[PDB]
Amino acid sequence: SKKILIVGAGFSGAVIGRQLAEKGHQVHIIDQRDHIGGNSYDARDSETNVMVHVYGPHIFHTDNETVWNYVNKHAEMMPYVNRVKATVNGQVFSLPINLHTINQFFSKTCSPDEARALIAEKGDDPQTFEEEALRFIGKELYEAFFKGYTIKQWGMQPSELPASILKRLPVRFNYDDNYFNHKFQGMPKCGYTQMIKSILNHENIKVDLQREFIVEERTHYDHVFYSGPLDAFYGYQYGRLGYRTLDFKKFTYQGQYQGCAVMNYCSVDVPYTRITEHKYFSPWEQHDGSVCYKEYSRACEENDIPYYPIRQMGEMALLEKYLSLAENETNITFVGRLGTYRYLDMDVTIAEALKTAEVYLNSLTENQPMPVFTVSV
Ligand SMILES: Cc1cc2nc3c(=O)[nH]c(=O)nc-3n(C[C@H](O)[C@H](O)[C@H](O)COP(=O)(O)OP(=O)(O)OC[C@H]3O[C@@H](n4cnc5c(N)ncnc54)[C@H](O)[C@@H]3O)c2cc1C
Repeated sequence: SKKILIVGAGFSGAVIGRQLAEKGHQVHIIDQRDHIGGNSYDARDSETNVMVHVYGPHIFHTDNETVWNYVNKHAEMMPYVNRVKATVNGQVFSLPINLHTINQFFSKTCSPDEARALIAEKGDDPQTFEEEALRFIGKELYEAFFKGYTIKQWGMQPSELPASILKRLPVRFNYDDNYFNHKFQGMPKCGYTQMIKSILNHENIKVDLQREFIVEERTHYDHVFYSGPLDAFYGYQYGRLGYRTLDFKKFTYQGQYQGCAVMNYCSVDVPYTRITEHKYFSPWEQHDGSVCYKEYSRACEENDIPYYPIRQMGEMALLEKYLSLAENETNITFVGRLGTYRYLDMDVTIAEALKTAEVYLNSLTENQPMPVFTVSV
């Protein structure tokens, strides 16, 4: 029976914790926040009865059946297919770019094959160096849907990012407006917080909230699983890792503010990146009042929640410093979106957390040392 400290009550910590707890280990899970869930956390607005996704829209989607089966054990999963609109050029469009977006954009009536001909004769360019340089789609579409969105979202010009990150033509030549191509797509009936609470619901798990990790503690345990920022663990001794932060400005509207869950504003002339109307993530509930967030993207200064990691040369170079400090550590595994500096989806989080616990469990049945990283960086 091993004594485990987990730093974080998000999917990583909850899922590693419950796998271990079930093989009889004594798991202690701590979180600096006053609530479990991590960034997947949702709460019901008190004035409105609206399930608010507190750290932004969280839509569940996976091609992994084992991950799907696992979340259904812990929540009632509701069919929910996310559909995004975008406002730009004084018009409202379906996202991703599809047959309707094209026909509406160019005031046309193209069939799919006619639209393929349009996009080819609208594309521009020998050997492409920039993301700006992807005239897959041409100038009007790059500018409408891609340029101002990158500037607001990444605080960068698309001529500044590499040609990668846009591997394929970003258009779908039919009227399917599902945003996500994943096989399994749903929404927990009662939210992610109730889901993760269920996950944490084992006698071998003790949860302590409003509690920050303190390094000296590490010596009271057989192993630590750490889902906190990898640079923060080292006190940012080499400097902070590049992140974008988000500000959410909350407002309550009486009625329906926008008529969909998520509306993107592609233009630089709109300072928020998108508006989320949370009641739309629970279509099986009726709400008179509505909680909405205007979302603002910005450089992660000090005291900000890290959201989206910027991952270019400068950052990876700085990461490499922490990476070789860390690969020298003896009884710790860094896991999750922050412990590893990657953007991970919820389903990919749980996947990696089931595998992490499985690796650790194996390491005991055997002879063998538990690695500091369970996935490559
Ligand atoms: C804006 C945004 C929107 C997203 N929407 C989707 C979506 O629609 N679909 C999808 O699949 N995924 C979505 N995600 C991804 C999802 O949020 C992540 O997969 C999930 O947050 C991973 O959780 P985690 O357990 O690995 O880490 P986290 O959720 O960040 O949890 C880490 C926990 O560690 C705690 N912590 C950190 N350091 C310490 C410390 N030193 N001491 C104590 N506690 C500490 C924090 O308080 C936090 O609660 C989104 C991500 C972002 C940023």
